[PDB]
Amino acid sequence: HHHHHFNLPPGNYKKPKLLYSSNGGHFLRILPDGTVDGTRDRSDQHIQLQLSAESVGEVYIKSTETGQYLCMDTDGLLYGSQTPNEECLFLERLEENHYNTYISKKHAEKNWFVGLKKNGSAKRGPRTHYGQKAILFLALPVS
Repeated sequence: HHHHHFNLPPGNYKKPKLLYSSNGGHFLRILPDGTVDGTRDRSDQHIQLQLSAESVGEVYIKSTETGQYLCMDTDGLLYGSQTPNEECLFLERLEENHYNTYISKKHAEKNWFVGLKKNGSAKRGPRTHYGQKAILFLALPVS
């Protein structure tokens, strides 16, 4: 019993990626202090992310520079943590036949997405929904 479709994006997790927001052109960033935002600075050391699978279509998203995992708490706020738990698994799905989206597995029934606003701020889960621009990502090679 899923609450979501199962169209998966092409590709694999062999190499690190930049998660590029086509909304405002920011890369997803996990800062050393555990806060999460976006930056247009392609040379930023905290935007290189290693994704890895749990079950098919499930991913962890980890900062290569600090070892922090992307997590979403019970208010729907993104944060970084050294310790991955159930709050740090996302359903990776194809969207609009092209982009990646990342839904909180823990809060999947709420349709809470990872998202980045045009101003480079992270969205909060309850302020996201299908059909928004801020939830659409591309996973770009770092090299």
